[PDB]
Amino acid sequence: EVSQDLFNQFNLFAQYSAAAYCGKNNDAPAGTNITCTGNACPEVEKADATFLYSFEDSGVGDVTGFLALDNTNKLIVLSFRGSRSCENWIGNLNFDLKEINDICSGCRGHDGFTSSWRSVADTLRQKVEDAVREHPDYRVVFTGHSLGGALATVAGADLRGNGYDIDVFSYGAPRVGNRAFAEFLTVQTGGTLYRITHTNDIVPRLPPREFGYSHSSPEYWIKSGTLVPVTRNDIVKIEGIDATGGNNQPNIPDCPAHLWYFGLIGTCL
Ligand SMILES: *[C@@H]1O[C@H](CO)[C@@H](O)[C@H](O)[C@H]1NC(C)=O
Repeated sequence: EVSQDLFNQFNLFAQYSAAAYCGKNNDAPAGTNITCTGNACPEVEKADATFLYSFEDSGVGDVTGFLALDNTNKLIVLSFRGSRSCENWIGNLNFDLKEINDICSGCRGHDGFTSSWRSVADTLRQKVEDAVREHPDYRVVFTGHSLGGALATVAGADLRGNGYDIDVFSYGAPRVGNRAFAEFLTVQTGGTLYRITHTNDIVPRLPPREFGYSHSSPEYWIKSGTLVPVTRNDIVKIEGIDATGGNNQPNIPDCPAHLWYFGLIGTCL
């Protein structure tokens, strides 16, 4: 179980994550209102949420998403688009672990995710920082589904410690680095990581532990099924680095489970 307040936040940032897949939300003019095709992001649409910056195939890593200003909720939200792909990104991106000592000593991270973030980090840092200066009472939140949640995690770990908090909400994110990095993400000051998983979603089970990857603690495990509305009683907090009580169980994994985090995610055209 989680509190109604935390539940509301999880639901909201799931929809900010879903919104990053809508193609119109990656080429939107600054200052325009954020909307989604169909029913992908009603909690976002119902807010005074507008684009600060919308980006597509940005940097050598081709990162896609948006930066939003939400006056209703007093948020600055950086949302990274993930992928439709359950498995193929294992074959298509470099899962070698690269040194990231500039983030944390002895830390290593996925080459692809880290390289991709690095290619856009200066530009996105400056935009986030400008927004913070204009709205110092607003909360900075980085979010994303799947590979987007991995990017949000790396980005948050990198940009914390510069005078404003960064919270991260990830949905169905893969592991992002080694045990040192997982430990760092468990204790890092300057914001909170909320790492959310669903039932037997395959993506948070990748890359394998035996590729040298570990998950940070804790985990917020959604136990309700695919296409089942989530209640606060359906979310279990699982403690421990590489804990096995939640998503990380030795049973058959699933791809459809990856697409249901409070509502459909990865399906907005
Ligand atoms: C954007 O949404 C606000 C309400 O949140 C509304 O006042 C405004 O007219 C909308 N803009 C456009 C161009 O429709």
